[PDB]
Amino acid sequence: SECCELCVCQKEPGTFGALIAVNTITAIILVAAGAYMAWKTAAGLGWNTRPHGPEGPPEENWLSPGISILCGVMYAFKAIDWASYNDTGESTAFSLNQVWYSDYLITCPLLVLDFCITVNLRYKLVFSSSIACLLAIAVSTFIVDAPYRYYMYGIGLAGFICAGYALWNEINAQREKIPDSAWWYLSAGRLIFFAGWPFFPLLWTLSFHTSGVINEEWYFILHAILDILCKAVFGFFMLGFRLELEELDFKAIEAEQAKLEG
Amino acid sequence: SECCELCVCQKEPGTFGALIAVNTITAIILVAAGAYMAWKTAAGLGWNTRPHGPEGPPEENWLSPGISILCGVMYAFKAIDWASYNDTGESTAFSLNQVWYSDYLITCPLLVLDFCITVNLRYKLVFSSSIACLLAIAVSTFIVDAPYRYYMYGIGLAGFICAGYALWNEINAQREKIPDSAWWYLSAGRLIFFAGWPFFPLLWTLSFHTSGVINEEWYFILHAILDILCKAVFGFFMLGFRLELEELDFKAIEAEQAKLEG
Amino acid sequence: SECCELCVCQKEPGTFGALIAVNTITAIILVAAGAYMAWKTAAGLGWNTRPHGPEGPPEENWLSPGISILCGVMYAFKAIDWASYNDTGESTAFSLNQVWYSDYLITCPLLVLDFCITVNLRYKLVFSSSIACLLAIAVSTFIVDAPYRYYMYGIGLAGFICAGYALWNEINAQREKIPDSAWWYLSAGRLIFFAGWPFFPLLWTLSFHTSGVINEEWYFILHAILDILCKAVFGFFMLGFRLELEELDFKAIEAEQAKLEG
Ligand SMILES: *C/C=C(C)/C=C/C=C(C)/C=C/C1=C(C)CCCC1(C)C
Ligand SMILES: *C/C=C(C)/C=C/C=C(C)/C=C/C1=C(C)CCCC1(C)C
Ligand SMILES: *C/C=C(C)/C=C/C=C(C)/C=C/C1=C(C)CCCC1(C)C
Ligand SMILES: [K+]
Ligand SMILES: [K+]
Ligand SMILES: [K+]
Ligand SMILES: [K+]
Ligand SMILES: [K+]
Ligand SMILES: [K+]
Ligand SMILES: [K+]
Ligand SMILES: [K+]
Ligand SMILES: [K+]
Ligand SMILES: [K+]
Ligand SMILES: [K+]
Ligand SMILES: [K+]
Ligand SMILES: [K+]
Ligand SMILES: [K+]
Ligand SMILES: [K+]
Repeated sequence: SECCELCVCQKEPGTFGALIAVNTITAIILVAAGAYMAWKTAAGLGWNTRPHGPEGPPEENWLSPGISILCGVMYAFKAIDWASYNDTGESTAFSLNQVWYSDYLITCPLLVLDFCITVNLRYKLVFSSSIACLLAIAVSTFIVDAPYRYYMYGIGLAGFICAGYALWNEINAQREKIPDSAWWYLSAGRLIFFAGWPFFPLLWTLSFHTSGVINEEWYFILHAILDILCKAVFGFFMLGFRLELEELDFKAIEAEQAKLEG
Repeated sequence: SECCELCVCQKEPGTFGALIAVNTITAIILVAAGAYMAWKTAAGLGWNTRPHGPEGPPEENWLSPGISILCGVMYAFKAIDWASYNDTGESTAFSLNQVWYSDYLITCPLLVLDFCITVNLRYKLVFSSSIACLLAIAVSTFIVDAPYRYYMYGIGLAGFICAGYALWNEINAQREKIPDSAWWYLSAGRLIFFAGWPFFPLLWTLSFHTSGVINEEWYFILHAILDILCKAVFGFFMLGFRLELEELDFKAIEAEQAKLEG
Repeated sequence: SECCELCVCQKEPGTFGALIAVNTITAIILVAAGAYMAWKTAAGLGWNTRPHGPEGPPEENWLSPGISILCGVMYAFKAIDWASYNDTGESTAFSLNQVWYSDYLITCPLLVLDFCITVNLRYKLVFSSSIACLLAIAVSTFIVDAPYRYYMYGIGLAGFICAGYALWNEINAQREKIPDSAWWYLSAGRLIFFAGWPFFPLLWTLSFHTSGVINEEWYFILHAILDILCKAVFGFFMLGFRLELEELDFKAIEAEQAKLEG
């Protein structure tokens, strides 16, 4: 039928509790992580919350909490949607669970931008737009029928590997500048970027529409954990990196000022 | 049926004259207001149209006329759409009247940005993106079915109140800088922002889909007046503010130059 | 029926080879042109590929290759879509051939921006957003029914003529600055802009939905050539302009440095 054997549209009303629970929990996690990040950025500069200043926190210091909070709002909307599936058995009109990877568009162009701004990686906009385009091909690979979904997957994967290589090069060409104390958080966010991301593309090969190992319910459940790790946990490592840099900057400024007085 | 009792889809062909008229009138108003604003910005700097310069009017001086003109084009498209409802009785393919608050997305992210640029309010992009996201929840609250539209409304209203509080704080933390002559126009645009906006959210509670006091025809008619007051009249007050600032700046420059010669 | 007499939906499975071929060829052309442009921008500054520097190529030097490559990816997706029409006889779920001029949105706001950045034309964002809005009216004129498609066409054409006039003025008010060596490429990209663009609007008058001279198959075939000329060939002239400017800049810097040493 319209709903494939392994879809959430074949599940009966009353059997969606797991999905609502997972999505509410992830909404809370993402929103609260983003709220901690927001508090940390507002409260102060470095690890010891040094008073910001007249201009306040930079506007890019809000990109990171921003994504986490927005993804949490998205997940709350998804859980509201899943609750309609539990009752009415037929979703909402505004369902963020209908189009797969449609929310990942926004989130990704915002995260790659974050990384590229914080680490001062070059071609910030280039990278961010490339990822938006590769995550538009991702949506397509879920909607487009069999033979052509694999052709589209090929294009998307080629570009993903190309952009990944270029990104790797950029981070490794900024390693010299990045202090060793701040590199821990960077390498952790990179690890999240090079392992965690390829996971999204490989889970495709075992998905409900491709193979059929993971049914749509469980695919959705797994993409929630992956979002906690991207979005939320990526931002906590990037928040850490930022704070380390800002504490080291405070230290450097204070030392420069000591030498200025002396 | 698909069309609720109090909808424009239940109205017979030939009974849409009022809607076409209102929407054409508002199109004219918004476009002409934006054109006056455009002329004023191009012609000169302050109230006495002081010759601009080599670079010309700043690109942000076009955000304000821009929105008004675009909303007027939107309303012209809406009136064309309403004319098809008057004749064919079944709308156009490209109807800006189908999805409610879908046009408000663009207009709002552009207006909050305007305010934040002109008054130099901090977190410009943050505020603008927050409003875009809260006006995406607004569209949802019109499409999503009963129980879940109120859950979504709750999220939207929470964020609206949060962003409103934050905005209020920002404007009041910039009051010291803003000259008293320019504050008149600011307080008027703020009044339009804190009263006029909450009106949009309260009319929801009495709308065709929520309660049923205001049928979709009249809801549409009221949202046209509200757009004249937001968009058009908001920009005339903001244009006024800008011009006041620019005239005071011209005065300050001329005084500084007199002291430079002396 | 839903498909008009002169549409690609009336063509039988197996008769789409021409469309696939044209769209694959254009995909290759656009991608390869954009890749040459990308190589040229990365490799060096001017015509003689002068080593760039620490910061590398400006982020706007990627807007031009970018569009060409993205339009090539779009056309590859279109050819994949056309192959489904050749086999299944009913398109893909993600068809870039469904909505007419929907891809032109992105491409156009990116190209006008390019021109305005490279030639330092004023009102860059204004122009780019105007074109995005006029190319949203373009999509409408393909979907909206008879009487109202001509009303929308009128609005779109009025704005197109207005924006065209304003653009002409801007380029002619920057002619004095632009060196004569670089003007060749500029006038060629302008020629592509003032002739080539009006072609898009005039082909509308003879299209499958308006008149019926050009059926949708051949309209699609012609819009592919027009994209090679816009996108691809526009960027090769703009790449040329950029390179000329950069070689002249290198020359000027080297002369200034000779005088600095002397
Ligand atoms: C926070 C959101 C994330 C990390 C989403 C990432 C999405 C991708 C890395 C998409 C990957 C792809 C697919 C699974 C579909 C098409 C092929 C790829 C590789 C672009
Ligand atoms: C110029 C356009 C304007 C002023 C539109 C504003 C729209 C809102 C303030 C939306 C308000 C909300 C709803 C009516 C729906 C969801 C809840 C709110 C408060 C976000
Ligand atoms: C690279 C993409 C290009 C050059 C697309 C350009 C599209 C236009 C110039 C659209 C023109 C118009 C229509 C054919 C429909 C509505 C009326 C116009 C003039 C805006
Ligand atoms: K901070
Ligand atoms: K950042
Ligand atoms: K998300
Ligand atoms: K989804
Ligand atoms: K994050
Ligand atoms: K002005
Ligand atoms: K402004
Ligand atoms: K509007
Ligand atoms: K509407
Ligand atoms: K306005
Ligand atoms: K270059
Ligand atoms: K450029
Ligand atoms: K294209
Ligand atoms: K098309
Ligand atoms: K190009």
